[PDB]
Amino acid sequence: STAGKVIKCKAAVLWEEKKPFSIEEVEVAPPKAHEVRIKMVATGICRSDDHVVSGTLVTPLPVIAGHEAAGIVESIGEGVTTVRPGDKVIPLFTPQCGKCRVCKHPEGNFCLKNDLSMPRGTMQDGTSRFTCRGKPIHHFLGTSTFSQYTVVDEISVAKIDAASPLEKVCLIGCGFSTGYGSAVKVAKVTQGSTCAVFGLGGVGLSVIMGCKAAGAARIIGVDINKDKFAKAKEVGATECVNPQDYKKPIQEVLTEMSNGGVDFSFEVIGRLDTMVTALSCCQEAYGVSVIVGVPPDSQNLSMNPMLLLSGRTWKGAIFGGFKSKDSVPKLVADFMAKKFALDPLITHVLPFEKINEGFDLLRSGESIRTILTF
Amino acid sequence: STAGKVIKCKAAVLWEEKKPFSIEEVEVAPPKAHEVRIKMVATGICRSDDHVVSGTLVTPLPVIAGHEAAGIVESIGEGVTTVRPGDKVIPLFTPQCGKCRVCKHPEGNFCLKNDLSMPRGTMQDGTSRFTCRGKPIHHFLGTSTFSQYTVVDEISVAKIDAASPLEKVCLIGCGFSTGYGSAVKVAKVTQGSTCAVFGLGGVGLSVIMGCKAAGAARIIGVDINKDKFAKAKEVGATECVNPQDYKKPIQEVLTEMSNGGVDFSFEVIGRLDTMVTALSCCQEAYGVSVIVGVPPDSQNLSMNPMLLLSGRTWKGAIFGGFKSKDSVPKLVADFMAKKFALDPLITHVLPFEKINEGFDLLRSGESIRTILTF
Ligand SMILES: Nc1ncnc2c1ncn2[C@@H]1O[C@H](COP(=O)(O)OP(=O)(O)OC[C@H]2O[C@@H](O)[C@H](O)[C@@H]2O)[C@@H](O)[C@H]1O
Ligand SMILES: Nc1ncnc2c1ncn2[C@@H]1O[C@H](COP(=O)(O)OP(=O)(O)OC[C@H]2O[C@@H](O)[C@H](O)[C@@H]2O)[C@@H](O)[C@H]1O
Ligand SMILES: [Zn+2]
Ligand SMILES: [Zn+2]
Ligand SMILES: [Zn+2]
Ligand SMILES: [Zn+2]
Repeated sequence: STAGKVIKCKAAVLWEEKKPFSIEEVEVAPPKAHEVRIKMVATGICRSDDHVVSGTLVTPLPVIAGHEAAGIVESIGEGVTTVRPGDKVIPLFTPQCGKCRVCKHPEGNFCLKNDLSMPRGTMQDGTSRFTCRGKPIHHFLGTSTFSQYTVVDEISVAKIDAASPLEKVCLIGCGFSTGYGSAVKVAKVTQGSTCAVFGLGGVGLSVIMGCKAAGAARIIGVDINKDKFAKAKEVGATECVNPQDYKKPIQEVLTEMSNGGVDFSFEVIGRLDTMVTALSCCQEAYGVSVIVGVPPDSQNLSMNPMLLLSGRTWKGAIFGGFKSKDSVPKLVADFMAKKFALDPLITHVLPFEKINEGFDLLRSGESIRTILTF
Repeated sequence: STAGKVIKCKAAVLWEEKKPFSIEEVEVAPPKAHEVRIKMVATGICRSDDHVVSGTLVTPLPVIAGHEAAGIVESIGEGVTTVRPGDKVIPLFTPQCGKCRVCKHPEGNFCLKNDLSMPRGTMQDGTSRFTCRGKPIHHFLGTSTFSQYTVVDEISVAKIDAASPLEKVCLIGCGFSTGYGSAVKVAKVTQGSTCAVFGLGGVGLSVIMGCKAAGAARIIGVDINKDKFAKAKEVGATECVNPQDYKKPIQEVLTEMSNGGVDFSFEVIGRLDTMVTALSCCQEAYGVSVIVGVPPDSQNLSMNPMLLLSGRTWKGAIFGGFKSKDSVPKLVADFMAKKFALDPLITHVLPFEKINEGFDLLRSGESIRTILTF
């Protein structure tokens, strides 16, 4: 029907920092070589999208944001082989080009073609496929999922099982994989181990599920909001601790409770102080602490390097350490085989045109995850 | 001859902080159960011994310091099985009790019976075996090797090959193993990789040798003293860089030279700023930076956690990550089989009674390592 033609559809456009998203009629050019055009079925609202709004995550404006989605391939440009029209897909904010020294490395996943480091707001060829009233609109992280239709480079899209439910599995595009991979791929949580998870929003819940899939014996959820504990326990936390209940510092409580420190700690709040507390509460000799997110305007933290010298390991990663194009389809296969449950993460579902309401829910802390549906 | 009796010999005693060592006549009690008395053959002067002098490394005084040595077993207390009189040995400042949760762990080596964390200056049973004119003298790290004879717990001593030359292999007790293990056990340097080593004193040379044994392709030595480069190249550095030669920051030079950052960086200066530079110069996606020493009075460092979020790993360790009682005898076997060379590390050899001269050489930077011989 619409292959090789411009498509007019609606998108949420951010014209300037600190303003609401405007629903606009936009033109979406046909995909050029190695590009795929996708019809969006559902998209998650993530913190990172809010950082674009606030000017924290610097990216050229005006922009169509959104990076956590699923959809259906509408058409493919010249020389696309990995996907076909009608295939279900997940766009990847971390590409997997397969060629660079990161993609060749057994451990790396932060592909050198990413648009995160020095953002240009373009496709890989350096132009945009979006216009609004003749004016070009930037892409975001080579995904731009706040549009009924989007164009993405083939290196940034993963084919998933034909029978997948898209309203759930869009979370595999960011929040779930980030948390789950942090435990299963970055930390390599072992059977029988003790884990502590600082922050019980969506990504901390996903870390907990990863710790549980890896066979942790004890998983201690830490959060200053007691309302988060009920869901943390439902997905696998064996205990929950609220640092405001104590007279002593939380790392001293966690070191007492785990008889000398936890095997794996995970920082998923994004706060400087809690990064350092998380490192300290892991066992001095062989503890691993993983930093799951960092706000993109963070200052320096302050840390005594003696924490590392006994044998601790501090690490970070993007997208849970997963090589994106390889892993996403296998995570979706595991969901289809019922190995984990995404529904506890989904607290609100809104139609796309209520995007600004979605962001309010995110800003206020009522939501674990809001999904927008098209 | 002297088994089961007190032995009168000479030791170097530190009576107060910031004063020279006094050579004193001391009494060395016979070993009680699971203790070994050793006749010292040679002992290294290490930085850590100077930190005791300066009051940086807090330990009870008066004390017999020294922890890097080799010697010959003079007698064994009740229930010692791992060693016999006449066996060549290396005392271990990191014990290996075999029982605790660290010794049971495949990765840990900082045994919970160490005397480094909360120092008591005693044997494991809580008393001393040294007196000077009726006054008790503390032990240091359960070793105290600045004495013609010392008593150490069996968990702190390793039996080595009978044919070993003790004047060389005493370095296996601290400096060499720390550097070499940092590359071979903590970083797990891989074949073909690029490594950067900040600091080309004794331990940095040992890191270089570890990188070379592991098959690194390029090993970049970094040091502000150009006189260190000649030996760094002799043991395996492929290139040497002096940061004072440049107008730009060293991590930017190292990132240019290695086409996007090194695989493994090692900080072996002990300085805060250079810890952070070392982390930054490793590849963002899969780089590993290892902190080899920390001065025991270090302040906090200041660091942007964004360095970790792309995929870098920061780690530290004591004694090169090696389980001490298992590893020392195999390192000595490798020396005996000619797999590495300790002689480039040994720049000065002094008789024990010139200990204060040894420390001057260490304080001035003339020495790579001074060995004291008895
Ligand atoms: N000092 C604190 N100690 C413990 N918990 C805290 C503290 N301050 C805030 N929190 C809790 O941290 C949690 C933050 O959760 P969300 O804001 O829902 O965030 P989520 O989508 O999970 O991710 C937050 C962001 O931080 C990054 O580490 C992570 O990758 C993500 O980008 C909340 O449950 C909040 O109560
Ligand atoms: N800013 C700098 N940049 C690079 N090199 C430096 C700098 N400042 C000092 N150095 C160099 O660092 C080296 C320190 O070497 P030594 O003092 O001989 O120390 P060594 O016995 O090898 O160990 C020093 C201590 O630091 C710890 O990391 C290590 O484990 C040991 O405890 C010297 O070669 C010195 O020139
Ligand atoms: Zn790549
Ligand atoms: Zn996200
Ligand atoms: Zn032990
Ligand atoms: Zn030492």
